[PDB]
Amino acid sequence: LTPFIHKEGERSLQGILDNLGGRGKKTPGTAAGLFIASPNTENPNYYYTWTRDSALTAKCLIDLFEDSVFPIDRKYLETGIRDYVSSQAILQSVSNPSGTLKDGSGLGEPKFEIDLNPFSGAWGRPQRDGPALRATAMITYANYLISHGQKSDVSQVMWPIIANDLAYVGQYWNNTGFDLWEEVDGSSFFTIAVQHRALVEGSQLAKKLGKSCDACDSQPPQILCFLQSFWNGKYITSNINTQASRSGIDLDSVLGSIHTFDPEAACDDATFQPCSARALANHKVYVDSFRSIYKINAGLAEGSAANVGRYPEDVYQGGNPWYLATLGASELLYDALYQWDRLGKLEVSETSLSFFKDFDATVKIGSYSRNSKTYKKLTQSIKSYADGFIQLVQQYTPSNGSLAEQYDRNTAAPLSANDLTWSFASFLTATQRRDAVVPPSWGAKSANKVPTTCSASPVVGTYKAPTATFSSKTKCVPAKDIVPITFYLIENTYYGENVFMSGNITALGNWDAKKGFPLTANLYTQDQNLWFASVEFIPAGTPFEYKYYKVEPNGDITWEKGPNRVFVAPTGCPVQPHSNDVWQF
Amino acid sequence: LTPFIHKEGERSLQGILDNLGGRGKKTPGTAAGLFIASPNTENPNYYYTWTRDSALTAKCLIDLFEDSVFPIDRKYLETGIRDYVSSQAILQSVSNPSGTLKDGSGLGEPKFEIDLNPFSGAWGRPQRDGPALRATAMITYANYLISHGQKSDVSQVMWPIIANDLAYVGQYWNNTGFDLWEEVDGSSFFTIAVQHRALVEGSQLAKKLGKSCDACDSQPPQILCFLQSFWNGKYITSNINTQASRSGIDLDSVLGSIHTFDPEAACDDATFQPCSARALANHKVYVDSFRSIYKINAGLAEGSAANVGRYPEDVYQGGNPWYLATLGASELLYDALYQWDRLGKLEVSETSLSFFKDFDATVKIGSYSRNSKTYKKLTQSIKSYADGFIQLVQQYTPSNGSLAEQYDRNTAAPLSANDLTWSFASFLTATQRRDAVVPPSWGAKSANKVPTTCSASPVVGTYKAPTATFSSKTKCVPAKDIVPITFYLIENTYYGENVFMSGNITALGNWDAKKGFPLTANLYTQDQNLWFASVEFIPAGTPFEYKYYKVEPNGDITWEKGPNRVFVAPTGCPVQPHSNDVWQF
Amino acid sequence: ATFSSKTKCVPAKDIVPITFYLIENTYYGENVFMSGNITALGNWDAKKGFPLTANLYTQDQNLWFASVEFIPAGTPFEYKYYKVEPNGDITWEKGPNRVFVAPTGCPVQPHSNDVWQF
Ligand SMILES: *[C@@H]1O[C@H](CO)[C@@H](O[C@@H]2O[C@H](CO)[C@@H](O[C@@H]3O[C@H](CO)[C@@H](O)[C@H](O)[C@@H]3O)[C@H](O)[C@H]2NC(C)=O)[C@H](O)[C@H]1NC(C)=O
Ligand SMILES: *[C@@H]1O[C@H](CO)[C@@H](O[C@@H]2O[C@H](CO)[C@@H](O[C@@H]3O[C@H](CO)[C@@H](O)[C@H](O)[C@@H]3O)[C@H](O)[C@H]2NC(C)=O)[C@H](O)[C@H]1NC(C)=O
Ligand SMILES: *[C@@H]1O[C@H](CO)[C@@H](O[C@@H]2O[C@H](CO)[C@@H](O)[C@H](O)[C@H]2NC(C)=O)[C@H](O)[C@H]1NC(C)=O
Ligand SMILES: *[C@@H]1O[C@H](CO)[C@@H](O[C@@H]2O[C@H](CO)[C@@H](O)[C@H](O)[C@H]2NC(C)=O)[C@H](O)[C@H]1NC(C)=O
Ligand SMILES: *[C@@H]1O[C@H](CO)[C@@H](O)[C@H](O)[C@H]1NC(C)=O
Ligand SMILES: *[C@@H]1O[C@H](CO)[C@@H](O)[C@H](O)[C@H]1NC(C)=O
Ligand SMILES: *[C@@H]1O[C@H](CO)[C@@H](O)[C@H](O)[C@H]1NC(C)=O
Repeated sequence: LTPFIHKEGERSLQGILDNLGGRGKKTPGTAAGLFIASPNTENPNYYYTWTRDSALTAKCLIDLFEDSVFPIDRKYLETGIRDYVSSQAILQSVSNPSGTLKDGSGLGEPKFEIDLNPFSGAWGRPQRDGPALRATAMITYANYLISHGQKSDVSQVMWPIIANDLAYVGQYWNNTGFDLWEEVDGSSFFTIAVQHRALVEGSQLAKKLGKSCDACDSQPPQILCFLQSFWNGKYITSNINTQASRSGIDLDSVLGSIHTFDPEAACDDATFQPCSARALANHKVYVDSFRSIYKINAGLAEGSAANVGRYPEDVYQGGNPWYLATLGASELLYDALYQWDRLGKLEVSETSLSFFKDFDATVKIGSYSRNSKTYKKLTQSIKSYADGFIQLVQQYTPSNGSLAEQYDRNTAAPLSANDLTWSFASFLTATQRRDAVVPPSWGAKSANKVPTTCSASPVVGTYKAPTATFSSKTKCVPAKDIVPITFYLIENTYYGENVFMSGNITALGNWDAKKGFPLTANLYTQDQNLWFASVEFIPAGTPFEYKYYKVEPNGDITWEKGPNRVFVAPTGCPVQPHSNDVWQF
Repeated sequence: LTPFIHKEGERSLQGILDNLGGRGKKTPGTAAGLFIASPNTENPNYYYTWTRDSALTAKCLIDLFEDSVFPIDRKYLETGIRDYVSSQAILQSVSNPSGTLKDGSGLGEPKFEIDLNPFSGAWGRPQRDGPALRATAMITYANYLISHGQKSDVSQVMWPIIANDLAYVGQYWNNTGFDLWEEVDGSSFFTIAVQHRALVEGSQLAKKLGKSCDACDSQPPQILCFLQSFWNGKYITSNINTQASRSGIDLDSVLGSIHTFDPEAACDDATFQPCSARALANHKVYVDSFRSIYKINAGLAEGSAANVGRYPEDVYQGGNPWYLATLGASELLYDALYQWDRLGKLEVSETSLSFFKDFDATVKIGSYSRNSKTYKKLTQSIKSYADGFIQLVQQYTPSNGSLAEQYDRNTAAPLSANDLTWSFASFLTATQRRDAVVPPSWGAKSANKVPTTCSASPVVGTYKAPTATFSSKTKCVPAKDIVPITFYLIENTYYGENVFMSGNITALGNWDAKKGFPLTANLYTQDQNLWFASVEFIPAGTPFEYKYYKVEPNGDITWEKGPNRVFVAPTGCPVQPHSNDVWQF
Repeated sequence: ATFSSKTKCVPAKDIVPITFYLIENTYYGENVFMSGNITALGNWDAKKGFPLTANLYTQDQNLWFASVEFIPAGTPFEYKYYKVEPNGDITWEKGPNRVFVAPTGCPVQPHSNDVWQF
């Protein structure tokens, strides 16, 4: 495995930087510090920035920057991290279909346009994990800055951003939202778990800076209390509080543990540590659910690595293995191995008995120290099993090293979005854990006491527009075919009227009222009769004419009066191009 | 030292049992399970039961009962503990000058009569440490019962009592009250520290029983936050929130650490563990404050044990060494020694530097493992220093083994109350720690995280009269000279009128209006115009006549009309003898 | 903050008011006084002792206080607290007499924070 991990590891770091706005070669017109999810523009279109993908990848690069094996430009990496932080200052102020910064709701928006404008269309919103992952990425870089004498930089630029995200989590954790696959509307294990961690970490940074974080003081025990409801007795039910019906067997559960891994923590069931009996039992159930149903898993018995997906009921693009799933499966095992090595022992219990019997059919319930025959046999066997997952990825990685979103359940051909940022991140992170490189401890050993009774009392936050940003020389790879522009219109309507825009270019339908671009009413209110559209497929420099109309509920087309409006799409590095318009009578 | 610890240790266990109502030979007319503070009846009169003395002594006997060296009747000890628990069920319902059970306020009353009646006179009330110490004693016996299959006994008899005390602490911790010496009205280190511990322990028992304790969930971090205000930078200021002015150097601070000692905890400054730099620095300051001022400390230099008192400004009975102070001084050191031995190391820091320089003038700041030359030198020297305190007690213990409250600053003669229950308890507890016998861990390692900001939000409790009690064969040592009777009177008055009672026996003044017994107005209200008196020096069986009168604000004596009222003091084992009276017109 | 000035004061002579603050829990009808060995404190005559006010006595702080005014600058004195019980009895605090020395020159809020001696 060793040469392939070196080769694909260099390739994976390159794949991340290529997708980072500023200098990334595959990000034309993207603002500095914004990660694209993939350079795919069509079938599917992933040429946007997601708060989740971007925060998980930032965490990956920050850990890399302070600890790792192959050639690395530290200066280039720190500038990218700084540009990431600056870009997020700006996005926190953007009003969007989830809401505004004023009351916090805007912060739960899943994705944005590459030029810092909001996305207008319908989507699985809100996704409440986002602020939590971003605070965790940011606190991690902040603790590095404090260590190297730059504490004034942390309090001036970084604390204003982190305080908004911590406040969001303190206020909204006990509301439903969409899961990380953007499909199921309810309460998600992964989301609650990362929310719990983010607040605990906020507390620690707040004390280093001499600041308050009331949310960080009051909420963590009650978030932990709720997180216990996901354990069903046999595995982790991934979504609850929902009308949805699937089994709940889902990678979501494995990712929750992976991304709340604490190297200094014991095998704690309360916080679901990777070496905990709950996480191991869930691992077996998760993996086994794919053995039967993918043709490329034929003959791969219990005790052997298999190719795994999001959830067994999945039909998205056929319902296939995901590279980040197969890699995540290994990473949970590598985390477990590290913890047992640190502790000097492992425990086999009733809950974990089936997991361990896949490596030793003989095994009995008991405690086993580092010296013992069972400890050696189980750990050496679990190690080979974990490597087996990386071996399957090796069989199915193309010669050019590209990691797509998916590989095919029947043929293993790569498919869906190419060069998925999070796929590359997932490779580095799994292979780091195999080599015993682990991130800073988040303090799980002091955030594991479950209350006597669950009783939720979230706190309303105070939110303030960030103002300061880091100084950087980064500009952007010039814009080409995609320059998203946002059009804001004031127009009072009656129930059943819908507002559209038309114009003399392809993205506006070339004056065909059947092909006009719809405006959303998500921010229409008695206080501001507002409609808006974000039109994306407009090349840099395009001059165009446009005009608003309504589709009346009888089918009639009612055009605004007056002359056509004119606009010129910018060139180079566009920042929130838009027009504020009032209906022409 | 060894023979004296065996001899005085047997004597001390005997001294405790002698003072325990039920079978204790020095407790005539005292109800089963009530500890008297001392058999002294005059100069001073300590023939009452205090919630503090009784709870600290119960903790001592419970620890003894599950772990200790000399002859011990375990059956006799368990019955006494059971009788203690039952007696406290009854007392929680007694209305008194601090208030009623209905709103919790009654629970802060410092002392009661030996026959379960309230004490009527003015006193340093409330003392808010009481409920906390009783809950801690009780939870400790409860965890023993659960271990030996008697969990239904814990939930039926014990939880109702403990829930009232935990609720009291959750509601009233952020109010002022009198300190443990019954003098200073403010906020006391000892009181906050034991309040913090009691709630943490309640949480653990509540989960074992499947019960709620909302107070135990919400309050501990904010109690811990407030406890940080007692550290002044050099020592622990014993009382704050007060008009009082003393230095704040006081045994109170040492007792706070001793009685929140956790053998499984590290040298934590946040919870002031005995081996913490804060507790050691305070130890030196506390001890040094007495070296100059007591004549019996002449020539006892730094590095040698000295005789110590309550606080350096003390004038009570002359202001003298207390046996429990001298012993407490040693116990803090023995606790420190145990913790360093468990951890494998000790640390010398700037805060602790003066403490350690008394045993090694050379010592430098650093960390020192068990193997090192400094660790051996410091620990062997600290050990001899601690023993030096027990050696001074040996010089000043009488041949009959009696431990009074005090011994004289000039002559070392024993004085004030003889056979102080808490003095005997303090001997067992210090000598146990010397022999490395330690109590169950209370979980300080999971209750040491200080919030980002202090912001108090106590919760209003729900209080319910306990009903169930343990079955016992214990009765009492028959009543002799002291049978306290309570007289409750309904009588409406105008401002300046005071109610008294007179009668034909010595305790009622033999019909002399100058010598009548005053009734208190502490429970007089627009809703119940109530006055009451608890008259104590009435021998068993006494028949008497009595009559109420007022001293008018002009000096006139106004007698109630009608015939004299008649009463007969009971014999044997009196339970709350009293009369409910209405003014005779 | 205050303004900077060179002003001091005309030195004190016959009137140096001192405030005595005492913590002491009582029952209804008890009044606290102070006595001592100078004229303003009544020369140990319990009929002539100085009364303390209960205006700031509360369940939260059992506080009594007196401001005694006709005490010349520099006077050294002994004092002791007592209660007049509602039956007329005089109950003295125990322990030694407390000692104080009235300041000279320009006194700023001379006072004593005291706790009843048992
Ligand atoms: C907001 O927080 C509260 C309190 O943690 C959450 O309420 C709890 O939700 C869980 C899961 O639905 C409930 O558990 C269920 O209880 C039923 C009935 O006993 C049982 O049959 C199920 O198997 C499951 O255990 C739990 O009772 C409930 N606790 C309460 C109300 O105190 C709530 O779900 C959270 N909501 C969101 C949107 O975050
Ligand atoms: C009830 O709980 C609150 C909150 O813990 C307590 O308030 C805090 O009291 C302390 C001690 O008096 C205050 O500290 C002091 O602050 C001043 C001014 O900055 C400083 O000069 C002193 O040396 C000392 O540090 C602290 O500020 C205060 N915190 C608040 C109000 O948030 C309160 O004392 C508790 N009361 C009782 C009766 O338990
Ligand atoms: C690297 O290899 C990948 C996978 O083989 C290539 O991606 C495919 O490119 C072909 C070209 O016609 C398309 O038909 C497929 O749809 C692509 N797959 C996916 C998942 O998008 C990729 O083109 C190669 N990269 C370079 C730079 O040559
Ligand atoms: C045990 O010894 C103590 C102390 O010497 C005795 O207590 C003293 O008794 C004398 C007897 O007249 C009194 O003057 C003292 O006031 C007592 N001291 C105190 C502190 O109370 C005690 O009497 C002896 N006990 C027995 C049972 O003989
Ligand atoms: C669309 O309108 C713009 C602005 O009037 C004009 O310059 C441009 O040539 C037009 N483009 C077409 C017809 O494609
Ligand atoms: C006091 O009164 C009682 C009841 O009338 C009477 O029996 C008793 O002898 C009297 N005691 C005296 C005068 O000591
Ligand atoms: C009063 O007491 C003080 C202090 O003890 C003493 O110095 C002074 O002489 C006394 N004054 C009298 C008796 O006038």
